[PDB]
Amino acid sequence: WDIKTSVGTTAVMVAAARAAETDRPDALIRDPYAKLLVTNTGAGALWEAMLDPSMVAKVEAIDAEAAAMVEHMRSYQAVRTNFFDTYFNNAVIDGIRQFVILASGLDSRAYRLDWPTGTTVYEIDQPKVLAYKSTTLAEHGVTPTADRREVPIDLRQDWPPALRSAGFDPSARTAWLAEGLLMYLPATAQDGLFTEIGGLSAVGSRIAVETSPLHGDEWREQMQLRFRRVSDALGFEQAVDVQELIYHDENRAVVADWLNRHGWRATAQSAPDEMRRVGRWGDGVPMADDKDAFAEFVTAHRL
Repeated sequence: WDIKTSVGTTAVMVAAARAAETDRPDALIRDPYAKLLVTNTGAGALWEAMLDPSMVAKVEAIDAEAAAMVEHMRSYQAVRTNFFDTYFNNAVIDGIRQFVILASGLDSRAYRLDWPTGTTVYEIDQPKVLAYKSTTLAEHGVTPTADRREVPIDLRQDWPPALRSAGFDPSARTAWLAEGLLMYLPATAQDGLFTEIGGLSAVGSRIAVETSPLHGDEWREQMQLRFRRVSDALGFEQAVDVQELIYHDENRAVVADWLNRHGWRATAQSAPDEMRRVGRWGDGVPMADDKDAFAEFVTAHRL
């Protein structure tokens, strides 16, 4: 692969999760391109084997608790993807034609969703990662289903100027997306992010965001010990590496509250409520009754 960053590993682990849901007869979501994106890394073999539905029983024989986290991730990623897909579909139906995916990673929406002509989808993320995604797909004969414009820059760097020279039109309504991002930014970087987003946002722009959970790093500690127990058990040569939330005990604005104080109307749907509505929630997970252990999904329109 030769992408060895943390965005790299996480990108692979969540794509692995989507691929595993995808091959199922009643998939909650289907990403035809996850499996390919993972394979061509070389570094996902392990996630593939752990998350494969046909392995449920071998995994369970190892540890019933890790068994439940493996399940929880499969379900979580499916439900997350489902939610944001729905959000992107509603923007479309309500007439929105400009779309920015932040830290786009190996997200493949620009290629798999159905977009009306005249739609533009800007992808912002790291040079290498974007190159990797588009070369791979390009080569397997996969073409965007929208006018996909790469903005190759680090999210913690000066990205507004490069979004604009990619053609972004700050006066069209925009549907912004930030999945798998906030837990990993320091808190001021969060405020800076929404400030920069607000400034580029025309009346009626929407934003969807996964938020960082208060107790999110306790739960990271568990994925680690569990997932390590499982690949040790599975004979996988190479140590699991779950991205740490290093800024976890920095003082963080509550995201809806913050948007509502800055020109948006926002709502939070907590991940557990969302997983419950679609029937994918296990009371048998660890930290089940730590509401604060899980992200919220936050939606807002620009006033």
